[PDB]
Amino acid sequence: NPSYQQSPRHFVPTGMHSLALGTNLVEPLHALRLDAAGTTQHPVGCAPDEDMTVSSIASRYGLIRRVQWKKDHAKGSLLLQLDADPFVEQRIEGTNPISLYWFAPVGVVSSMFMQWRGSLEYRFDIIASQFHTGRLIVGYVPGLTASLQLQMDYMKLKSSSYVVFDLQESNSFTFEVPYVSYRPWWVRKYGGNYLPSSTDAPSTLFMYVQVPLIPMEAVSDTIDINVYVRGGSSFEVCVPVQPSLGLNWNTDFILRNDEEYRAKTGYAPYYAGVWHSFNNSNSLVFRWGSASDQIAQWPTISVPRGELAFLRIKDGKQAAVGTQPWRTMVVWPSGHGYNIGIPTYNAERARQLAQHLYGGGSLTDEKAKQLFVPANQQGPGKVSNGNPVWEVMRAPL
Amino acid sequence: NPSYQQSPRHFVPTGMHSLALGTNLVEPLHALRLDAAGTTQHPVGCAPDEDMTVSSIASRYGLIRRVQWKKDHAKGSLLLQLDADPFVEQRIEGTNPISLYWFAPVGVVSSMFMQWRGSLEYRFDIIASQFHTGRLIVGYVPGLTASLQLQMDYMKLKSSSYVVFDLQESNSFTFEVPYVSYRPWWVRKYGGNYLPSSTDAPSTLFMYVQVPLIPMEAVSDTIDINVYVRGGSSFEVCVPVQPSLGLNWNTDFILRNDEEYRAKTGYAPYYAGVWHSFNNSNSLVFRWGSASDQIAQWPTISVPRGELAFLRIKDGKQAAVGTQPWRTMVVWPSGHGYNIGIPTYNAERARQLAQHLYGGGSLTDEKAKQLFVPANQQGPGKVSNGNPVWEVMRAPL
Amino acid sequence: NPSYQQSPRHFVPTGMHSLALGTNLVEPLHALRLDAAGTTQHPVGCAPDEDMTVSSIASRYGLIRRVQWKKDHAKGSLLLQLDADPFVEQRIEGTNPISLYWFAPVGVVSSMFMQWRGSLEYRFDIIASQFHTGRLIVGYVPGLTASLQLQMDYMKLKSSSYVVFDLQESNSFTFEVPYVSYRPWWVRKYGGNYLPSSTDAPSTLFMYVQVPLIPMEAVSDTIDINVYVRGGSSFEVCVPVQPSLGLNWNTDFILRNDEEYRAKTGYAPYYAGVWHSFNNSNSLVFRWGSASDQIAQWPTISVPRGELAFLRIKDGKQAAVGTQPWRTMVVWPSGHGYNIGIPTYNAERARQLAQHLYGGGSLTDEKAKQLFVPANQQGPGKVSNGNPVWEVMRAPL
Amino acid sequence: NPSYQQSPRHFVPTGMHSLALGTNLVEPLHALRLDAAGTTQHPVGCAPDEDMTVSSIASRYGLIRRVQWKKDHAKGSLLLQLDADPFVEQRIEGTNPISLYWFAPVGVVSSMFMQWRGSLEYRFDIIASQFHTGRLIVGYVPGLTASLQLQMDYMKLKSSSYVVFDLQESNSFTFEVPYVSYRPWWVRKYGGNYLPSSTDAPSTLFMYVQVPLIPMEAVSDTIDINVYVRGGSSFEVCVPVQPSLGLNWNTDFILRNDEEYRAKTGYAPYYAGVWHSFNNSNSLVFRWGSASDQIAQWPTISVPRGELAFLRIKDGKQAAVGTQPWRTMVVWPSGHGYNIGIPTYNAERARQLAQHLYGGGSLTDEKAKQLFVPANQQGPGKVSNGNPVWEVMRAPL
Repeated sequence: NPSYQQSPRHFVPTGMHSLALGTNLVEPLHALRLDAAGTTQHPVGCAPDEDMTVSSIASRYGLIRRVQWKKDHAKGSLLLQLDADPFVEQRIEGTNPISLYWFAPVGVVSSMFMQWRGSLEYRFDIIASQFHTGRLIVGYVPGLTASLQLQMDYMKLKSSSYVVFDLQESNSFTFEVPYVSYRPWWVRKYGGNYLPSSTDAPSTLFMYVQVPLIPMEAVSDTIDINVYVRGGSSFEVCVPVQPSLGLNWNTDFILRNDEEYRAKTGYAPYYAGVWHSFNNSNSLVFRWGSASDQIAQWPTISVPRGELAFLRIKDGKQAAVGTQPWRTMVVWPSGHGYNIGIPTYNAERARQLAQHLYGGGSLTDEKAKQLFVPANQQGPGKVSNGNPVWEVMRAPL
Repeated sequence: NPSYQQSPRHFVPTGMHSLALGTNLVEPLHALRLDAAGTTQHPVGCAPDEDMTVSSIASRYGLIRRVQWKKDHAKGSLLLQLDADPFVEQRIEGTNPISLYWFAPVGVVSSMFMQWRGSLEYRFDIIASQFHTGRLIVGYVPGLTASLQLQMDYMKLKSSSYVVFDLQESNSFTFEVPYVSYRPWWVRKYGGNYLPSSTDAPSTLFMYVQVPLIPMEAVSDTIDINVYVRGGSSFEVCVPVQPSLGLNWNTDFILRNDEEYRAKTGYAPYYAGVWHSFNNSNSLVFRWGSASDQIAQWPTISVPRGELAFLRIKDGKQAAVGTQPWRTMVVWPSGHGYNIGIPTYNAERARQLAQHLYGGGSLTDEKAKQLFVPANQQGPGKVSNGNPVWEVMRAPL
Repeated sequence: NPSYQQSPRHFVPTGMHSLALGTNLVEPLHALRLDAAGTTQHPVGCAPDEDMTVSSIASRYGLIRRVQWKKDHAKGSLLLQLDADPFVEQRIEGTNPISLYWFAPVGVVSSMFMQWRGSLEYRFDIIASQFHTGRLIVGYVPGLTASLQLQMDYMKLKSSSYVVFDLQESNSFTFEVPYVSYRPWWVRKYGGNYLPSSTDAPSTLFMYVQVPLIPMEAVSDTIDINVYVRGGSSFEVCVPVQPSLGLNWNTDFILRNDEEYRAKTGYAPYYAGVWHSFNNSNSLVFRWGSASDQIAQWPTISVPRGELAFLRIKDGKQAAVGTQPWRTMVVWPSGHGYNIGIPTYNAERARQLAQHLYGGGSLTDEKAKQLFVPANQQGPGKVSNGNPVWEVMRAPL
Repeated sequence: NPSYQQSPRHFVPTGMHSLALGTNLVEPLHALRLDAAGTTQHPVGCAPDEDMTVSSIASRYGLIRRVQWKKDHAKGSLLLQLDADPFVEQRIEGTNPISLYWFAPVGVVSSMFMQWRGSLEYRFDIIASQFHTGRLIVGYVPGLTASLQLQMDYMKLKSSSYVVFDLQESNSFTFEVPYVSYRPWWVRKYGGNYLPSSTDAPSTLFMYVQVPLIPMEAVSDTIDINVYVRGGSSFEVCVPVQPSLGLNWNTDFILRNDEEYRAKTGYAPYYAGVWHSFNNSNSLVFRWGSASDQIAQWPTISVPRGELAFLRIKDGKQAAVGTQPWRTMVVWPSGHGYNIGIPTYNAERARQLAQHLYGGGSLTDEKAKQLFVPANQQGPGKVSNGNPVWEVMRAPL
């Protein structure tokens, strides 16, 4: 029967569709259901509750801070200076190297997006009797750079969009955080996984004490200020990219490869002690012996400009011991021809030291020497469990 | 210009269409004509004569038998007992191994089909003067098995659908063959190329002499009865399969591989002679010598149950010679510890012997010993041309 | 978004479309133009002149013959007997082996087609004064075989469709050539490139002198008859196949492989001379010496039945020399136990000899011995330039 | 469920679409956007300014020449004879080998196209007081070949389409350049990257001084004539091909391979000096020594006919030194059996010499010897930095 001899169709081979996209297009595949019209229905009992919207999430109010307000708080005093951006953290204590963090529903997103451009808000739940009275400030001042984040009083805050709250028989209030930028949308503050590919927050709000609290003798003077954060009337979200937040399921990291940071061969074990050449024996530094100038020599850490470095041990059950396990430390040259391991209280105090040494500083400055651990913390002076693994943390500065 | 980004089509690779089919579907290919609308037309002179129908063919009347009817034919006598099915043969004489056969247009088809289910008919052209008178019978008796094909008189035929024909001044007549089966359609009688995959005919018609002929002295007593066969009013045809008939162009067969049947090494040449141990020297058997018990020993033929075997030589110009070239023979064990070559008159007499030995018989039965070639046919007793090639024929039983 | 799970389409891979065809079908490809609607237009200045029709070409009148008509021409005489078919040649003089040929526009086509079936016509431009009078005949006699092309008078031509032309003050006339065949269309006379795949012309026309010319003393007695040929009112053309005509651009042929025809090793150089054993020294034959029976022995040419063979040298600047370069020759056995090189005047006289020797003839016939070159043409008897290359020509007979 | 058994579709495999084209056709691909309807919109702020037309560009007036007109300019004098074609250059000074060039917006296109066919125009901005008066000519004379570009007065220009401009209190004027060709469109003058594939300009305009300037004592006598060029009312553009202009970003060229032109092994270092056999010591030529006939022998440059060759050094900080770094030179045979390095002032004077030596000239002609560098330019005669790399330039002639 008849020959279709007219020229056949043309066609250009691809291999697979489609790791993107999925907004509006029909995706053909091989369904393992028995039917070609097999789409699951949702019965009256199997009710579709949500409402799976980026907005739906960025509207729940998640806790993020808790400030203790006291009568002792001066007329001129601040309570929190937390960042006005969705990527506002809350560190949770312990214990493994990488520290876990609390994040509002407006934190988990846009952890998935690049830009946001939104308006936000903070609910300040002030647990208070009717016999507690005070006044709090709160001001979104755009253009808060690094150094300029200090040099900040409650008076210059009154220069930008700010609010004062009177509390007698009305506990909480909600401040909507304005969005002042030169840029339409706002890129990630935390960019994962990439160090220099992360731009700071557009601004921050503070909560000063406009008027100190006056508590009558039958109600306590200290009071908790719980703080919640959610996307405001128009927190927008722009473009899906690599998430900046991880699981909570398996908080492990197989240390490649095997570039585990640990003391130079021969400097083990090592306890926290003192040294006449390190702040005149007034602060703790790792020593591999009790004799003359036996200070633990540590490998040099090659860090690219615009970053900082410190150390957190893998197992706390192998760290050197004083009054507490020195799980955190900072590494910097000692001038006597090597690098020394300087134990810190916690990761924050190790970071802050890296913010000052990599910020083009010295060791004999008062700003750094107030982050060094005092020598009365040396404790029983237990040595480590050999030369346990430390991992090198990284952060922009 | 705009991007068609919606998911591309799916598709499942095959390599070729289509060794079947061709009833109603458009077949795309690469035509070597100059035009994409190139279909040959058939002018008024280039008239399309046929009418290419399976029916068109099974309506022409082809000859198939010739019976000589004589006054000497008794009141109780048969003329032909040919098979009532489209696969009705007519052997043509000579000469090569595989014998050629004549087949009506209703024979060549359904040689291509598996089943037929049709009604057929036979034109009995009786060449006769007006001074010849007689009466013939013809009856389609369904259910004619092997043994029951004999034990058949003209009287029990009158029990099934039968017809009697009076002839004075009316020569020929046409009998339409009924179709009585349990099966709707009827599978091939000859299945090629496959031995046990062939089922016998549903029934057969006979042509007895109801009344012997009475010829006046000026017209001869013997008369020819030509017989033709064609598909009747409703010879149907069911399903195309492997043809059971071959060419006529090149009637050769390259003998594989090279399993040519021939006498055991050392029994050559061999002439037809007699043997005191083979029907008491009353019949011909191949001998490789004239001395004591020099009987040609032949290889054993492994035949599967439901089949029979005999032999036809390749070249008649190499066969043993008596009164005629013994081109046909049958092989069976001799009891004296080997198999003997028993020459037959023709292929039919070799088959009929295989119908009796493979039909669970013996050699000392009268039914077989009337198929053995008499010893006065030994002739000048020419030896063969060495040990020429025989080929082993096969047929169901 | 929704799953197109219904079975994908089927499809049968080919690799390329389409070396044919191109009458009416859309051909998809990759056009290198910047646009997907890029089809060149033809402006008013860039006018499309032709009219590219097979008919358009087979309507121009191209010259093909020139006959000199003279008063001396008898009452019974012929002027040209050229072939009545589109493949009518006109050899042009010189010089390389393969001779060039002139062909009318109705010659170049159907050199591309297999069959033609057409009616043709010849314009006989007779350059004549008004003081020249004569009468010419012209007759298309179908069925002109080889031998029957002679045995042809102007009288038996008057038996077929023929025409007589009176000329006083009317020079030229046009005769339309009828088409009488048993076959609808007419296959190629010249089939390239294939020797036995070429069937002769259906017939031919002649131009006899019905009445000799009578020229008064002040106008010359010889007169030119120019002859033109073009497709007539209905020269049809049937089916495109391999062209039977070549270029004119590069008239070379790299001689494979390297089967160049040349004398047997040791018979070089060789001049044209005479031999007592070759027409009793009355004709030229190639000799490799001046002494007893030094005749050039040439390789045997294996020619299939229905063909003929002769020789044309590659370079005329290497041929043997007499009165002219013997560039053409024929090869045939000499009876004295070898084959001899017999130089001819030209290629036509070499072909005509092959038409007589391969036409089952001998060497001692008068028909062949009038094609042999006379011995007074031996000239200064220059030897060849060694054993230069000859190539073996082929033609059907 | 039912079988689609009808013959599947045919189809012819390609691999990729489509390096061309993109006028009007839908291009399917794999878009990395999240949506299948993702086409970027252009907001009211993100306004689409241009208007991206080949015309839009060839309408801006870019500077190309600056002529200083002076009272001293005679009644018969020319000011510029620049080429009337879009590929009109303006060399910018320095410094690397390949010299950079200034090009109008009507220069950058059609640097991308093959042909143009357009009408053009020149704005002659004449910075002048009202106390300056003069008259300028300007004439597009088609058919200006090489030699005929000189032998050109302001009088024969008045023979072709020409214009005279009166200036008192009206500074500038605009002359629209006519387009007179035999060819509809006009192919590239500069064809990149291919030497002989570039045809010269169709014609040129000149700007003679019809009437010398008459400046009163309180306004200066010399005056700047800035010249701009843009596509006129109908500068057309024909067909996109390889650009004849490069980047400006990275003006480097990795010298293949490594066929860097430099003096023959042993002729290093080499300073510019004089030679009694080179214009009788009146001009500079490279010498590898101060003694008898120590002239730098240079490799022969194989240049195809229709081209010329000279040399520009890679680093000027390695060239031989006189009054200036001899960064440019020409190479030609010296007759004393080798080729000599003849330093020139600049690249133009090296080209012009190649225009005269490759223009079938000699060395002892006055036309060439006025391009040779005088011997008072030999300077302190610093030698080179070894045998630094020169690269061989090429241009048609």
